[PDB]
Amino acid sequence: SKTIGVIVPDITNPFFAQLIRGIESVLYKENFILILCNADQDVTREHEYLTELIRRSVDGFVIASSEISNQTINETLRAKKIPFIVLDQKKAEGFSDAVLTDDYRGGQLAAKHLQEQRHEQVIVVMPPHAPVNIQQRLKGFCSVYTEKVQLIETELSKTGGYQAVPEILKTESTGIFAINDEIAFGLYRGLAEAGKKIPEDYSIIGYDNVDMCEYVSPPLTTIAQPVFQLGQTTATLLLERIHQPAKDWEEQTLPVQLIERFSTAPLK
Amino acid sequence: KTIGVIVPDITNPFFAQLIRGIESVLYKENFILILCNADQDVTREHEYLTELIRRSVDGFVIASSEISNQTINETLRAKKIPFIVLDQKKAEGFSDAVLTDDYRGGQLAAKHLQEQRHEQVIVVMPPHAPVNIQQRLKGFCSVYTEKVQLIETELSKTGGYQAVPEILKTESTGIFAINDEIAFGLYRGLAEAGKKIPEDYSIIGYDNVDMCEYVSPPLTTIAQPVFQLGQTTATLLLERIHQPAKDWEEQTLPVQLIERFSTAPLK
Ligand SMILES: OC[C@H]1O[C@H](O)[C@H](O)[C@@H]1O
Ligand SMILES: OC[C@H]1O[C@H](O)[C@H](O)[C@@H]1O
Repeated sequence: SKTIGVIVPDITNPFFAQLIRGIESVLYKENFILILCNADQDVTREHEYLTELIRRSVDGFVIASSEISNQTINETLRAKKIPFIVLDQKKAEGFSDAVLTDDYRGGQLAAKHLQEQRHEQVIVVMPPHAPVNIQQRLKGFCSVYTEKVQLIETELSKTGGYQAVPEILKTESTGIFAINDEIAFGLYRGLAEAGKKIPEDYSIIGYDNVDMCEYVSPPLTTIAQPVFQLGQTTATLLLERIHQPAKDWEEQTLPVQLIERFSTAPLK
Repeated sequence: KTIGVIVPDITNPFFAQLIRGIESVLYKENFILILCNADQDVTREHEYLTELIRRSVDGFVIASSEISNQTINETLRAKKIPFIVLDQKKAEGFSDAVLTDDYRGGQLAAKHLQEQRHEQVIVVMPPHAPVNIQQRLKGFCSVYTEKVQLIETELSKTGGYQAVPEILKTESTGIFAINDEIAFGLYRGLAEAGKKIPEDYSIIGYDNVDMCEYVSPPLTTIAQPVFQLGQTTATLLLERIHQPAKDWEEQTLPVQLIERFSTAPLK
């Protein structure tokens, strides 16, 4: 059949849309078709569609969502010898292929940047019970930042960043690390409604470098993930297992970098 | 149970939300959704689209003009695989189709700029546009019957950005961006040139994607009911599946103006 199942958290976040293009770009060349499963549109309580999809007889699965459990994977895919690869919000056990990006180092770079701009009181805005990759950004951030950090939990979404703004306005913080660019966009909107300026009132740094970063005002300083390349590499490694099932388990980490734009400024 | 869905590209939030609408129906009925981003088949012969359209599925959703009627007739009709067309794929009589009112949308954008007192306006849009998009221009020009300039550019954020130098050379005051992505491009470019919205240019977009609420100023635009377009499309297809003799059904959905803060009366 030459079918690959792709399970992502959503397709509305430009991050996961570009992941899919990355994958599609590799699959097209080999006449594989992409079965799309974004978990957000499975509205059942116990992910009935996901559990039924993971049991289809496809040639391989890309798993980027933590909603597929290690137990499920063992009883369906390892038991049936259906190759798969994990990334992003799906944590690797270590007996599979996986492609990570360097979340820990990204958090370090974000911290280093706010320190270079002399911010001493900062907020990190992130979801509760965060996926491990996301948690690593906070961990990397706190590995090098030794001044006052406050955590605000909010939904991993534009509405989430928006709904965090009232709490931020009650604090003494001057710099904000938004754990993804969508949160940062939410911040922008909420801060604008409050008549607060960026970066004059708040310095903000995002994460991902989605295309919209250059179209918001001011352009958003962020940590770039190589998402197109993550999608290409992920598909490439999966098709390699499909063609030689017994190859060794491979786990690569792709690098990240700071993209400085106009959304931070030195504390004056 | 499989449905092939052919869209121009999923990186446009419009198409992401369409797919979400489709999925709200398909997932509950346990269908598999095969995605094809038509944009990414850059082969001379569109060999991937041919490969895909020849697959044995239960049905196709076709929102791309890159699948010709000939290809459909010879492949889908001849094999009795049901399908439905929408958006950039023009409907004929002998197929199901869900439209949105592109002509009226264009008229609504024009009426808004007219109410906002703009006399010299520009429309920013792609060359050889899909028919549904072309209709927006037709609608808009039904109202602005003179003093409309057309700037042709790619249907994307970078396209809108690229168009700003040409805009700056005109005396226009109001701009209709044929989609929100082009409008976001205009924002970036006009910021770079030191121009303000709406103080120097009033801008109206098209689609009402999520991001309209998060740009500065929030973008006035023509909303397409895109989730519901997704739902209705998937419903009509499954209806044809369980009743293949069904008369063809061709249902145009409504649009409307969402007024935010990217236009102002010309002073
Ligand atoms: O922006 C979406 C986030 O959730 C995912 O885990 C990605 O890494 C990305 O940062
Ligand atoms: O926004 C992408 C555009 O191309 C498509 O034709 C849609 O209708 C939308 O307006």
